[PDB]
Amino acid sequence: GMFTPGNGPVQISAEAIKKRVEELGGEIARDYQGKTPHLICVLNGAFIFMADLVRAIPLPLTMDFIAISELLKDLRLPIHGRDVIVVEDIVDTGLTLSYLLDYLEARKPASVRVAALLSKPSRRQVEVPIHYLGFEIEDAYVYGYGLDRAQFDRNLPFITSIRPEE
Amino acid sequence: GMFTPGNGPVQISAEAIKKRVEELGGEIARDYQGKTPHLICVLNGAFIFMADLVRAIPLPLTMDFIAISELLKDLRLPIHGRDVIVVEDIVDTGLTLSYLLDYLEARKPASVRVAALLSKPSRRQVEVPIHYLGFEIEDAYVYGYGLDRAQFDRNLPFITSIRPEE
Repeated sequence: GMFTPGNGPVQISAEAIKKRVEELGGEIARDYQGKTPHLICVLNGAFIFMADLVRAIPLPLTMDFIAISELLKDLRLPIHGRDVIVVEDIVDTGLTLSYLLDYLEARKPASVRVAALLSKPSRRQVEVPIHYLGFEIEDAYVYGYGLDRAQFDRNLPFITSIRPEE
Repeated sequence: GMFTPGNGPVQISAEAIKKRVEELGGEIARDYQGKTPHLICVLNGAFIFMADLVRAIPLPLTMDFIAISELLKDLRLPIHGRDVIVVEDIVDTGLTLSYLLDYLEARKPASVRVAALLSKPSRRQVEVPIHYLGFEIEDAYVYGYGLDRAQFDRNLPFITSIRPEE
């Protein structure tokens, strides 16, 4: 053991995350009963959230991975006519998600909903929907659970943060 | 709940996987004490193994994702001079891993070791090393825990399989 949280104001334990992710998985399973969703993980930050979330959705489903920052990595599976669920790590300005939604809508999916681990509503620059949200937080420098701190710390099992000064 | 195992000969519970992944994470943490590994997840199949494994390695580390089947997705972070750890879902023929190793060695990393969830040694067509292995199995059609069955079932929290006939 060596996992150490930062001194920032945002702190979410692995247990709190686990419980919240299972609740979200449950809601998705419920809302999509009778359907076969297609989950798209936004790399790299959402990969752990994606891994825990899919295991909490008892439904037949497919998935894909996309990297955006400008489309870094493209989709491989069709989305036309599919019930798509975008899986985001964090939504702050909403600029990236807005682009992604327009990009997906262009292919005419049957529907699209968004699942996001974190949301910083005070940073919104554009209106974007979040149907399944893990936690709403203040605008602090957060990391862990897939999110990085200069490429490091994505392996922290919890979400933590640092102070503005540091 | 609705997760159902196939009728195949290979069956590995979520609990067995969890325990094994924590043991592997422990070994890596031990072997790499004093170092900063760079873990490369082979998409799409190894993403869940990757998520659980990194959370079991109490060390500062970075990561990247690559998709190969022909390089489908390329690396973004440098590996030259880095202690690299390839994270594979399954090694059967060893052809794909062999290519990947040659591709990485070309960039002159400080070192390279391989972590793989599953291994089907009876399918080997070329010699490749596996330093951290989850489980060795027979040549059965396996899926779950990130591995797909025609794009479906990657969300199963356990590893299961089907019979040759089906």
